Amino acid sequence: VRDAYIAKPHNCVYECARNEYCNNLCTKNGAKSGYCQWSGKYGNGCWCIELPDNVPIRVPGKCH
Ligand SMILES: [Cl-]
Repeated sequence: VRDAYIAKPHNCVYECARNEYCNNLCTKNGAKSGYCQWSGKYGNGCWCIELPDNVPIRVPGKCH
């Protein structure tokens, strides 16, 4: 497991406005939970706590 921004295709974060939406998105994807980060490494986007290692996360580079 790891803590990170889960990615929607293709290498883009999931933009957000509330913690509840991210918590729902993160746990649907196997996380322990999640919240909206407005000023993290990629800026705005859902951040997930203890996401399974196989689920796609945002990595350096481009979002298509
Ligand atoms: Cl890791």
